[PDB]
Amino acid sequence: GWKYFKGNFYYFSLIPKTWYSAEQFCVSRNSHLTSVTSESEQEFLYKTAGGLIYWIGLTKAGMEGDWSWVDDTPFNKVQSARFWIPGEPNNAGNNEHCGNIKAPSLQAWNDAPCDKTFLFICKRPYVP
Ligand SMILES: CC(=O)N[C@H]1[C@H](O[C@H]2[C@@H](O)[C@@H](CO)O[C@@H](O[C@H]3[C@H](O)[C@@H](O)[C@H](O)O[C@@H]3CO)[C@@H]2O)O[C@H](CO)[C@@H](O)[C@@H]1O
Ligand SMILES: [Ca+2]
Repeated sequence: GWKYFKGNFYYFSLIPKTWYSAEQFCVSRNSHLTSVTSESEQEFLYKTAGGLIYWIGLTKAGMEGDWSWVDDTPFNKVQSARFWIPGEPNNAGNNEHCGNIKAPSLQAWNDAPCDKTFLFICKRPYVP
């Protein structure tokens, strides 16, 4: 049930997991929790999410708590600033070090506690 989009396959999970357990699942399937690197991809993901919440590859890295992509795509603070839900990231409770797609909109992302369970999206490149 992997969905194809611009050179990548995506797995929208049917079972919810914590952020890290999700990532481990993706890694077991030769993939990673999805990065988002274009408006086109953001649109594909939130539309396919159909109004439900899915973990994506967003997580904090380094001392400063800068956001990063688990698949090692460099995180672009400028190009991504538009992809957060208004008021996010807010580090609510000072325990929100992972990110998910939450709203069906270009402003889709929320930071939430990594230990919360949600559905999740894996991304795997097509390699011919
Ligand atoms: C953990 C998390 O996702 N926190 C984000 C926070 O989500 C909370 C928000 O959606 C409110 C809406 O009222 O609901 C919270 O869940 C509650 C259920 O709605 C309620 O039925 C149940 O009994 O209790 C739940 C816990 O109170 C939900 O966690 O939303 C903010 C933005 O507003 C984010 O910044 C947080 O990351
Ligand atoms: Ca938040």
